[PDB]
Amino acid sequence: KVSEQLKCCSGILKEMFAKKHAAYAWPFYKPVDVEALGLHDYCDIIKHPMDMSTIKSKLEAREYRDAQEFGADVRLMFSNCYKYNPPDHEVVAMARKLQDVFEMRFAKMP
Ligand SMILES: COC(=O)C[C@@H]1N=C(c2ccc(Cl)cc2)c2c(sc(C)c2C)-n2c(C)nnc21
Ligand SMILES: COC(=O)C[C@@H]1N=C(c2ccc(Cl)cc2)c2c(sc(C)c2C)-n2c(C)nnc21
Repeated sequence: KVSEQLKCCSGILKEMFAKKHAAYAWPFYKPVDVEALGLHDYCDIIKHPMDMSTIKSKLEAREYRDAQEFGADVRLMFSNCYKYNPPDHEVVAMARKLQDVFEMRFAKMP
């Protein structure tokens, strides 16, 4: 039950990494590099950074006890982007497009 849930979660994350979504998913592939992006206050505003590669590692290390915990990290990733950035910036529009994909697949899980 939990194992099939987490298998479905791996499938959702794999789709989020797929080329068909790459035009808007790519900023979320890896942890935010605050030095390269010059975001001097990012760590003060965002207490719990999250990204898709971290979620992938946590799935492989069986860190999620159920699909709810997986979904919470995905939504944390998007919420961090909404919290840090102006609402009409491009990276927020990209986050919203990727979140459309996530929310649809996540809702249709068994
Ligand atoms: C200069 O960076 C910023 O102003 C914020 C940064 N913007 C961006 C960003 C992403 C795409 C565009 Cl077109 C413009 C800015 C960003 C990431 S991660 C990453 C590799 C990038 C390039 N990001 C996330 C996730 N949340 N905020 C950002
Ligand atoms: C001149 O800068 C602005 O108008 C706003 C600034 N835009 C941006 C910004 C980021 C990405 C793009 Cl494509 C356009 C503007 C910005 C940051 S931090 C940072 C290093 C940059 C380049 N930012 C954040 C976070 N919130 N607002 C901004």
